[PDB]
Amino acid sequence: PAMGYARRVMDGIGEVAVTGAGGSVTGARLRHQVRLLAHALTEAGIPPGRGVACLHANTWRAIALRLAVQAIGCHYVGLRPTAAVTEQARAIAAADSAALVFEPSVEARAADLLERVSVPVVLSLGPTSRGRDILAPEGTPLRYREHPEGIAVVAFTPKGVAHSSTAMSACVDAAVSMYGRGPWRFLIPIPLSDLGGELAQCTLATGGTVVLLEEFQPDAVLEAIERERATHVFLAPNWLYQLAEHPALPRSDLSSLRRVVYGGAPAVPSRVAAARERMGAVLMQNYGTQEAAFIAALTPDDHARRELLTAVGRPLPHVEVEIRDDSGGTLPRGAVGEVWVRSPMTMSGYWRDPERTAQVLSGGWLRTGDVGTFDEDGHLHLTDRLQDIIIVEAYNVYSRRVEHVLTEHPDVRAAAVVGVPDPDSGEAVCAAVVVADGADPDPEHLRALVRDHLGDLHVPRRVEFVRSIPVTPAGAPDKVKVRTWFT
Ligand SMILES: Nc1ncnc2c1ncn2[C@@H]1O[C@H](COP(=O)(O)O)[C@@H](O)[C@H]1O
Ligand SMILES: CC(=O)c1nc(C(=O)O)cc2c1[nH]c1ccccc12
Repeated sequence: PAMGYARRVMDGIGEVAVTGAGGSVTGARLRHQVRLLAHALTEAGIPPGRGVACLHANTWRAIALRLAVQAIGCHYVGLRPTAAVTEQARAIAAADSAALVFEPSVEARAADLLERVSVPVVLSLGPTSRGRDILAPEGTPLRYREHPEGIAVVAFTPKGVAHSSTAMSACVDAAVSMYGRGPWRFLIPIPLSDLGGELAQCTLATGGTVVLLEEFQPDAVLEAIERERATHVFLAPNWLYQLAEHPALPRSDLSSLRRVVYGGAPAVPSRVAAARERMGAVLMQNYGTQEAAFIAALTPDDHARRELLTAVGRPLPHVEVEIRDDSGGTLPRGAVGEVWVRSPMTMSGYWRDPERTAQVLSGGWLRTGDVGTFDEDGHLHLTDRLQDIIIVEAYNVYSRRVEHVLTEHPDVRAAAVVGVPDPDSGEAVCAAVVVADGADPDPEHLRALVRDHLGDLHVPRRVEFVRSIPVTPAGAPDKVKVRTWFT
């Protein structure tokens, strides 16, 4: 039964559920808020099959809102803060949203959205101009309903990834396997609209406490870990580096930390290495996709082998991984090919688009869109996203391999390598490179470094020094923006 997930989370909630800016929130108080928000969403006439789009910041009420939406047998649709109004609006429509719930603090964006798409019901967590306040019940208990098709979440890329309640329950099990037994004091500075939100549920479910920050500032995270004696934190890779390289870090007390988790985007091995030294044996990397959820983790002990700094780790329990050719046949250990995944955590499919779902799923296996290989010890190494491979006359140049080499140089902090088409080379390799502090390395040294380590075909023809590598909304390297610089 689909309602089993929301109950699992609800059943877990301990003494203190959330801490943040304004102090603490007891389990009691959080439970209450779920019941309340649940009743209110039910009353507003939102039916089970349909989606509840949610626009909010990282607030404790937003944790309750998700859980309520899911308990009343609807699918949660977290509108990403960094997404454009046009992308967000497409999401509300395509997810079959019966409602837009929003926080007063983002009424501007709510208004903007409503001028672009129409939604039966419009509610808000507090008094607002453009919507009906929901925070306005007896000894009323939480009254669950079942989603017709068992969907807990729909989350967008522009496809809507539909995740089952079963899958989200499996993620709790995964979380425990990666992060330890509870309770956790888990610091979440990433948006609750996506993975942050699932981490919060995993945290509650295991009887721990969520610690919220609105955005990421290195000092803030450092104070928070010490003040709240946090055990866990999830950072984007860039944030890891900022935190590890911060001057206060050795002055600070982070003895509470059992896990500093990072992932979501490819990591810079040398910068990771540095973090593993500066922070303790607490570093853990996580690899997932929107479609696959969790796939693999690299443990703190894995981080103490330099060989493994180019890896994502061993697959998690119940996660089967296969490396495959263009044909579709299984390759041996050490071979490079497409990463395919079978697991309990994989998507059900792309919402109301089986055309696209079918080019991605095949026999229970999910094509992640990544390319990689396994080592002697069974750690997966990603050589590239499929889009990002550079082909030259029947040879694959994996852009991430070139970046690793470039970035090993002491004067290079970051690198994005792309192809542009060339009649005489097939594609010509190009590198945007971010230089250290106030260094001035020699393009030719970098070219040479690449040539010594990989070979002639890998050596970037052009090398542009840039102040930073542009990111996507999601915070991944925008290698399409970079491709354009060199055309
Ligand atoms: N730990 C990691 N190392 C390398 N790439 C990663 C990691 N975690 C996530 N990713 C990338 O994020 C991609 C998908 O992100 P998304 O488009 O948001 O699903 C994956 O296909 C990976 O290439
Ligand atoms: C494990 C991880 O870092 C991760 N990454 C992504 C990504 O999009 O890059 C997505 C997910 C990740 N973990 C998840 C768990 C449940 C659902 C989705 C995800």
